[PDB]
Amino acid sequence: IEIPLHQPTLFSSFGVSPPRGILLHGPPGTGKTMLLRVVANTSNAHVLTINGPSIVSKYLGETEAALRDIFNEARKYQPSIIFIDEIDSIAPNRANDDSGEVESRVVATLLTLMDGMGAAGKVVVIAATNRPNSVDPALRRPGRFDQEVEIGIPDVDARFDILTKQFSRMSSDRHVLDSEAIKYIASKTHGYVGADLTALCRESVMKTIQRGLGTDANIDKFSLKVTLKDVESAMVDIRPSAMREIFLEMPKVYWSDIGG
Amino acid sequence: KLPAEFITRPHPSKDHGKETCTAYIHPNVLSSLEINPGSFCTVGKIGENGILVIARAGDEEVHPVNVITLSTTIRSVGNLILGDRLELKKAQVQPPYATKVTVGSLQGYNILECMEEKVIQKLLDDSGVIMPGMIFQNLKTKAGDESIDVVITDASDDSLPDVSQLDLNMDDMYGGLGSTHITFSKETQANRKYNLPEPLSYAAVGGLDKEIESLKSAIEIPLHQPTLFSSFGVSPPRGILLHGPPGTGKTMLLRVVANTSNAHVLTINGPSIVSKYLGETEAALRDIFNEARKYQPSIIFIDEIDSIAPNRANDDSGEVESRVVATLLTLMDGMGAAGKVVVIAATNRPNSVDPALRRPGRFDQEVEIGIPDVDARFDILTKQFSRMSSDRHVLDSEAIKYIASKTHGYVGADLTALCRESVMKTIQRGLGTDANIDKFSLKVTLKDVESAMVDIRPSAMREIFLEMPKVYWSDIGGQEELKTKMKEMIQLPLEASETFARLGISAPKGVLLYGPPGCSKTLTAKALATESGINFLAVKGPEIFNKYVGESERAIREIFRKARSAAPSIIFFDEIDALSPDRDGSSTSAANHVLTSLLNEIDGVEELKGVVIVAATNRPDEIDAALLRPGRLDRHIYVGPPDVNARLEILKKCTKKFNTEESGVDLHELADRTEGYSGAEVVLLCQEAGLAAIMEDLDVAKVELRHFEKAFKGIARGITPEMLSYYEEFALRS
Amino acid sequence: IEIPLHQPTLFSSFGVSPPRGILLHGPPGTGKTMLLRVVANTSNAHVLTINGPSIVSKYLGETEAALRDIFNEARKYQPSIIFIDEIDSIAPNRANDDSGEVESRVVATLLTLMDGMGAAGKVVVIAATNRPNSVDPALRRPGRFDQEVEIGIPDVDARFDILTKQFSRMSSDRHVLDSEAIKYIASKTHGYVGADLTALCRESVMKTIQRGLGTDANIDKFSLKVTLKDVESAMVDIRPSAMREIFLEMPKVYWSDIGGQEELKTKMKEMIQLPLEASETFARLGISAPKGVLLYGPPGCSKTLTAKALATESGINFLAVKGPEIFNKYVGESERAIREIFRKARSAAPSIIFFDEIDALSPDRDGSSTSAANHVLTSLLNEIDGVEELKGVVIVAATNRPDEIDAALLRPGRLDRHIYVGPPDVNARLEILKKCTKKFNTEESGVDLHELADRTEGYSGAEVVLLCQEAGLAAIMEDLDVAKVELRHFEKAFKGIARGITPEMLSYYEEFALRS
Ligand SMILES: Nc1ncnc2c1ncn2[C@@H]1O[C@H](COP(=O)(O)OP(=O)(O)O)[C@@H](O)[C@H]1O
Ligand SMILES: Nc1ncnc2c1ncn2[C@@H]1O[C@H](COP(=O)(O)OP(=O)(O)O)[C@@H](O)[C@H]1O
Repeated sequence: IEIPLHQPTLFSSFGVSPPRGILLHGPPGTGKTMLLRVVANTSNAHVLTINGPSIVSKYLGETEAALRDIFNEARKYQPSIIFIDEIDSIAPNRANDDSGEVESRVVATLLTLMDGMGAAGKVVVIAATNRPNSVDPALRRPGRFDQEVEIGIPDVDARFDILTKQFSRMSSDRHVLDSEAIKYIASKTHGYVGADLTALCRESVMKTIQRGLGTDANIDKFSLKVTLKDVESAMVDIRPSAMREIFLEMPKVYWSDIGG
Repeated sequence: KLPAEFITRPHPSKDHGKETCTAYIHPNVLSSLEINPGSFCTVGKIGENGILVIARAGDEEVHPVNVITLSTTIRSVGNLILGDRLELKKAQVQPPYATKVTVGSLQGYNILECMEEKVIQKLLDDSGVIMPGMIFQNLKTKAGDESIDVVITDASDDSLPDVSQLDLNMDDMYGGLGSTHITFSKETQANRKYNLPEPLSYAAVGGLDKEIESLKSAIEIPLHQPTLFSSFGVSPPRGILLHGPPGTGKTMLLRVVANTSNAHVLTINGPSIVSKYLGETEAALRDIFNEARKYQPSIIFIDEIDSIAPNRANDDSGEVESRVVATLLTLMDGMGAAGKVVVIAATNRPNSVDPALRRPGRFDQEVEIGIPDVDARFDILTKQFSRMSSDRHVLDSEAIKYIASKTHGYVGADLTALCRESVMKTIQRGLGTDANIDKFSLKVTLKDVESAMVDIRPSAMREIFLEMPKVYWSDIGGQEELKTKMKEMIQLPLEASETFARLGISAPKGVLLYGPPGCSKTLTAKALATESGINFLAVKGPEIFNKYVGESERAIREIFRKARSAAPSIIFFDEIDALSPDRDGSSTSAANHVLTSLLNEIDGVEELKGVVIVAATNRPDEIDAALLRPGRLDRHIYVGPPDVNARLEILKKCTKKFNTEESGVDLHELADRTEGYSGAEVVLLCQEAGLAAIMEDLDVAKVELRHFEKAFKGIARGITPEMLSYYEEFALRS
Repeated sequence: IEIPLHQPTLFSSFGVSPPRGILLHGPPGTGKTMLLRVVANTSNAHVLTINGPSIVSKYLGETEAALRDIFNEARKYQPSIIFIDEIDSIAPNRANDDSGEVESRVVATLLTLMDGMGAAGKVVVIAATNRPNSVDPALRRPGRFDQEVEIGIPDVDARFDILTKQFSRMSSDRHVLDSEAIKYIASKTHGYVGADLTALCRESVMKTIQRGLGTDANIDKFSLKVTLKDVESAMVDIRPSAMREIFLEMPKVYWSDIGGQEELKTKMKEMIQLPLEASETFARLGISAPKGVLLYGPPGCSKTLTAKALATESGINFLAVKGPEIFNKYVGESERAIREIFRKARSAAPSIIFFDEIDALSPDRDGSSTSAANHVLTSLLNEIDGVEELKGVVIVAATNRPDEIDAALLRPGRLDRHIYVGPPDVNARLEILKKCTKKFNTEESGVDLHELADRTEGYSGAEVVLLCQEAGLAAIMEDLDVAKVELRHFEKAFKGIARGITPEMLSYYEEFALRS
């Protein structure tokens, strides 16, 4: 996001032209829009976002006119950011189904608009999809969308870091928990996704609320705070759903445990 | 009236006139814009703010409202091809003045001095002058004829509004028949900081020549010399199909041929013409046809015609379907008698195209655009790098050839993407390492290119035909008998087709290779593709197999027609003992259908004298006796295990990295002990010995004999006399 | 087309009324549009043509009103002719596809309008379709379109005629082509449609233009004109479209080419001479014709090119249909193809239908086969002699393995004749070797063509041809072109090649012949 925008003259000196596409893909809980929000909040450049189905209209030319208008508006302001969410639904695979209406017409017009806005400029288009297979292979071409980044499920290290950052928001004043308990929870959490970790946090907060209520008749929440037991209850009653995975991060084991 | 968009038109009568600010607009349009004609006008071309502010004049009511004339100079500067829609808007405020003004003298060595004779007066005598970009004809200046064009990019004028597309300037002269502090300075090309559109030229396209001259002829014959063809009375063709794998630059070729052609060009946006009521599309297409025919020279482009005109039997969705196909074929068939009109259709796959379109009456001309070869990729790389210039990269010819040799499965778009992400990698390696150092010194190297190819992840690996890597006879270790025989059966066809025709012998066009699966079969196939240098199509056994019934039939038909239409060549099968065995393996009906189709292709009511069919098998008796019929696949080569000489040569080649003198190996005792092994076995033994040597004390300059002998203990022979006797008895019975 | 228009009263006097619908069908590019255009040009009476899909509109009543107005205009002017283009698209099959909207409703209104538009009048309706099968059966009923015109792919004579006519339009000034070149082109172009020939001529002119521009540097195009050099590359790069067809005709091959046994030749000559000049004798006697001859023998020769020899000698159109090519992935497509070929054979005068192989479709019990093969075999059995008996056509079957034909097909009354057609004898092999060595010089080589045949007894005719081919290759690989092939090369090739035929299969064939 920084190379093609912050220094457009340096890249245009080569004349190879900068890429005009960033692809975010992976399973849910990968912080796709979160990344979109982060860059938009951080970068002072103008940002444009689409609502998805709201742009979709029954008329044949209304979508084309809206896309042209938003692209011309982005080109008018030199610092511009383009947001394209649920691109897979917006641009379904041509071979998978010939649904019609919102179909290859909009794909062709959008690729034409993002292929020739100018010589160098500074324009970036970010597309987020749930699955790259369902994405139209015309979209998944090196001519238009050569640059992609892969986002996967967090590992033991990454999952532990996410849990620690989430807890660090409530802070010690809210709860008391050592790093050993956090590491144990991260090791226990294997098939969960990024959103699943926040689901566990909310379920633990719930379980704490009802336990405190039914135990001490609406006592102050600060005394009970957050402990382990409600966390394990949340893991038991959370019904994990992202267990299926192409690759499995089996818990590690050292040579000390090895008998051979 | 209320005209929203206008179509460009070349300025006629040449001469001088005004030549920069003609703008022969209808007086009604002049009054509708609420601006006096004696002022600036603007042309849009669907966007591109600034809108190309150019002064305006009036016509003689002959010029219709739809078309507008704005001179070939501005047409080229704005890269305005014919048929595009131009928007009219109000004029912009007058720019202050011009500062430097500098000529470039393109496609020339400059330093003309005497030949100049005050070109400044001729250049600046014209009104308008959109400072950064003009081109002019050489005209008639003194003696020495020839032609030159100038580049007027260089300037040092600053304009507050950046909305203007090309920030035009004003003029102030002092002379008859002195600028601002001279104008002649250097022969620089178009400046990059202006970000002006680049006019496509044929020098950018590489590796596509052999059919580009045919395309040039097929476009030039009707549009430029139609009287000669009309005198014959066979009527001029109107349609040419371009097809091939994606990423071959079909659209770029169409754009460059449109830019080079000075006649009217018409293009469509693709499927967006599709609308409701089933009448708007018909009205639009008939309007496009009427516009193309109204002006005597015209060219029509059709893009992704497969989506517009899918196969009728394939799908029956409705709406825009075979009805529009019928109306367009009727329009094209009887649009004119002689005329000068050509329609070009671009499709990703010809099979999906409606067979009605693929008819001699409409699209009798077919152009094959395949993946670039080694030579084409070499030229494509040299071409981008030559344009790239050595000021931004340091890589010699051998590095380019080495990269091109490594790149096999890529396509034209893949190379450009690889270069772009190589630039990305170079920028990253500069910034993140040297903390924002000057990028001029580091520039482009080989390591970043190699890493870029490692991380490119190409998506064009699956191909119907594969260009298997070449290898010269020096690296080949084998028996002289098989090499001489193969040289004989490749020398007979190419330089003895006429002898066969005179004598009636023709060619067997069938050679069967059977042997041990250790080595020599594919190695002999390689020598044959490098040595002769003739077209080679590597076809593997399991890869033609498809789960869908009939897809393999289409694949084999396509490869056979490609071989037939791609000059004399050789067809090699890596493993033929997979499709052949059906009675023993109880194969499905698909295998039997494939066998029957290939038999009918090789020796059914047809003869393929140009191409030679060769096959390699591991188990020869499993091939059905129908294939082993006289007249087809008659040649048989034992090509068994390599002899002592071939194994010795292979060992010497593999040991070249190590030092034999320090180790003391005589390169003869090792070969004497290594008799029952194969070439692949010898290579594996050498690799294991090298691994054992390098795991002792890290890097070693030689491999020891003890390591080789330990590898000899640690490996199995892998060959059994029973299968050798099986091969021998198959040879005897044949 | 002349009997309803010029003389309507003569036909109406009978009271049966003249037909109004003429159907033109055939492969694409045959020239149905040419017939439409030429009848439009040569006729001085009013005609009406349709725009096809243009009449089709969103409104259901708009098409009906347009058709009614067209018919009213046609009937108002007493001499009228109706032209229909692509009737299949306008009138698809109800059974195949229920598209809806603009569909067989228009078929019903069209048939209603055209059944009682007039009593005598002078009106004829010409409809051209690409494929007759897709046309709905309502239009394909003798009530409206009983008269049909079949326009198949041009044969060698028709191709020669069109090339002679095609060249005349270009004229001798534009191209120097003689009769021999035209005949050679017609012989080479076997499976080509009429459109393909004109396209080949046009791109031959194109190749001439490129050659002239490349070589002569923009010389006058009339000097180079048209020769056979560009025509060769024309056949090379024409990219034909009529390769897949069931009307493949082998090139004519005379008796001198085939060296075989006189007994088999006499037998097949008698078999072909019985029907053509003894149909009346069969009718008087009631014997009729066996209409079935079985060709079983070793996978050598004399059982496949004998069909070509028969076609050349008799001068009768033959149906050279390969075995495996009738098999199709789609279920029932083979039945459609075989029924179409039977209809064409019946419609194309008394002819002879030859099968390249039958040992693949026939086996259903000995080897595992799909139900489609059994259905096709049952259909063939019902067609050959089941309830329906065909007189003019004669069916001959050639097989490479005899036991694969089931007893249901091998039933008395059909395919009764059996021919051993074994390996060629001494005289046949000697004649084949003499023909093969005709190009070479036997006197210089010193061979008498008799000892070679004496040594070459266990081989076949095709085996002998391959032996001569490889012997010539061995003769020429030494010093390029040679004027003769030596005996040493002959004997070296004799070591190099093997017959590949075992006595066990000959004994099996003899055993099968004994039981028949
Ligand atoms: N020096 C080498 N380096 C890398 N690959 C090689 C080398 N020599 C041969 N090969 C590969 O090994 C293969 C040998 O095939 P081969 O075993 O002869 O086929 P078959 O099993 O049918 O006999 C060839 O396809 C070739 O690509
Ligand atoms: N003397 C000859 N010269 C050239 N070709 C021949 C000669 N004799 C036979 N042939 C060819 O050999 C083929 C023999 O076919 P055959 O192998 O009997 O069919 P199948 O494989 O069904 O048994 C014929 O198609 C014929 O064209």
